Amino acid sequence: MSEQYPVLSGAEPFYAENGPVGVLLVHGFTGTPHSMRPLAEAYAKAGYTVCLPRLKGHGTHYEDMERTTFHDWVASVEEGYGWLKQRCQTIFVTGLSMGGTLTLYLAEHHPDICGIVPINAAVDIPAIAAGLPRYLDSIGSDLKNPDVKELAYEKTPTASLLQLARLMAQTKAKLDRIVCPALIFVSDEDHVVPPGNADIIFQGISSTEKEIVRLRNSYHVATLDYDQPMIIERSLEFFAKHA
Repeated sequence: MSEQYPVLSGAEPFYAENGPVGVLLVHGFTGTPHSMRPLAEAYAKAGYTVCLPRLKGHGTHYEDMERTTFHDWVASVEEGYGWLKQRCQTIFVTGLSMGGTLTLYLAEHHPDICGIVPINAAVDIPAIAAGLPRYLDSIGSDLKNPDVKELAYEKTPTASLLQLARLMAQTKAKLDRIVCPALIFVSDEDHVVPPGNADIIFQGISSTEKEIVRLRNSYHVATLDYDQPMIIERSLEFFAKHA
């Protein structure tokens, strides 16, 4: 039931108690809080209360991850949402890749969320269905800047890919439940999540305030990539406008 490996250095969750407006930040599949930490730190510095959880089975070992289901990942984010709810009158959610999937999922089940900022969020990855081994060699970090050292698992359990697929299917099916304002980031040259996902989301949600922001200087892991500053800056403008 519980993780058998210790939390990796750099993968620790981040909390900051500040003002009555809160931001939940969700990292991606096989990733860790590291991928979201510069965003989380920038938002805390700006006065927002911040919750950046570590998804169960993540930031330890891929053998731990293999033992989890998507319900465990949903639970980590529901717990972080709960933490903010006990402290904040206004709550926004943002996330990278599956973190974006989970941002959408949370907004589909909680109408009180005041806005979402999905970043290369994933609701359909046809490569999963197309593609044996218990663990796949993880693909290198899809980052335009080669100097960044993303903290992510070096192997991906195939059983976990199935979990990701089911989560995405449920999330995609319920997109029309979302009505809160949406700021949707997409890397034109995302080599992991097809960029058309941004439009599945834009068209699928029922929100009246929505836009897509195309990032032209980043690959998949945009939160750590050259476009990081713009992600942070526009996200802060978004939070202020809707708080």
